[PDB]
Amino acid sequence: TYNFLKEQGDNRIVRTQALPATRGTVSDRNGAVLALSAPTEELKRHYPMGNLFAHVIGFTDIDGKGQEGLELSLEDSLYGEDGAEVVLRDRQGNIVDSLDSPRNKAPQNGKDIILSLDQRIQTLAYEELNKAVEYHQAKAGTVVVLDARTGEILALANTPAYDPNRPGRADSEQRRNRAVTDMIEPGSAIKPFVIAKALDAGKTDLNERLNTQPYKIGPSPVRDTHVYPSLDVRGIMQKSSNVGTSKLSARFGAEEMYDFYHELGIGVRMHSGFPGETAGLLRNWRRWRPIEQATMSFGYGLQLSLLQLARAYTALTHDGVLLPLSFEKQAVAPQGKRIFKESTAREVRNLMVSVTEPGGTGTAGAVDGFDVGAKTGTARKNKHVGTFIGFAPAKNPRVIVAVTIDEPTAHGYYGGVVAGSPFKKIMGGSLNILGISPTKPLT
Repeated sequence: TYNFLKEQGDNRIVRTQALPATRGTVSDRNGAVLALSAPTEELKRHYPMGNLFAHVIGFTDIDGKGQEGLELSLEDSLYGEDGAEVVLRDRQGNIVDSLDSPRNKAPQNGKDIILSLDQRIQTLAYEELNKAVEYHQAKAGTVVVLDARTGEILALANTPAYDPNRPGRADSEQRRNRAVTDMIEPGSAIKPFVIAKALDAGKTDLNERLNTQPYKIGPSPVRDTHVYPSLDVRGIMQKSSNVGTSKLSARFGAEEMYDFYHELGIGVRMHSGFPGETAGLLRNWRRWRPIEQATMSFGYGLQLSLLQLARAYTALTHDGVLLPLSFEKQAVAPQGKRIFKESTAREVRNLMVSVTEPGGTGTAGAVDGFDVGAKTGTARKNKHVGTFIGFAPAKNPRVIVAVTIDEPTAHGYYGGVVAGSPFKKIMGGSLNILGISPTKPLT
């Protein structure tokens, strides 16, 4: 009797055998392989580049289902469809016959994805980030680099990280994708937008001189670090004047300001495609006092993730049009949402260059051969969080770099010193990597 016609016994056992799909591969924008599957001694996931892209890509569970990062969120297109076949086997595991069955199915492999991220920029961001964190004895740190013209993410790293090839020994603090999951107070980093809105609506202009003496809203004082009797809009930007900023904001009602912050993306989920997105914090305007509106104008009382912060800056770099962010490689810039006039964005960019020049509050982030528009700040959580964010070449921007250092312990606290050195190295490096020439003679 032919073996397939027989009753089963100890040595002929009907068995449905899985034919596993192979999971899609993840590559960087130039083709470098970041994630792939190999047959195991079932498939196994390999991350050839180790902890470099840990938080972005995330990892997979023992059954090859996405568990964190883009492995989780792209799980549907990445997994494929396992196949199967019915076989007779012997008690030693040898396939003895292949049986006809409507259950015999070929596997469908997963879709490959090409990220927008650039291994060279990721490496530079990764290196400079850890140098800063280790030097300042900080708790943690985050970097985001964007294409100022397309919204494509070029790099995104956080420290501490973990090896995604060995995710089972990774701490909760290690696994957290801070750029995406963590709310911060922007502090001075919001001021450019307040100024731009005032300019865009015509509530101020480039000639107006504001009285910027410290004042009080009821009992609560509003003051700068130094007394400046009067500043124009350029000086308000340059000196990072709380007084000037809150006065310009106070020329708008609470609802108008709220709708503005909201349309920049504050208080809602980005829906970027990453899992674990924070919604941030924007309190309903109906609950606002004048003091709260004013403190928001200099970046307290409202919160967003560093990735939200960096995205807001696309309104400034992409000629007043706010872009959605991309983790996948784009052929062209996506349609955005117009927020400012092109005319307004150009002048505000011009103003921000003054922050990084001798008279400004963030000279630590100046880059040889380039005009850099930037803001810098430090918010309390004592324990602090230093931020530095900016773009270059300021007239025709190409890159946005955002950096936060969390609880620096040694060699300062201020974000300009602390988050300013890595910002400068990462920005300079990135401009070099992208082959952008200097616009002014090098020192």
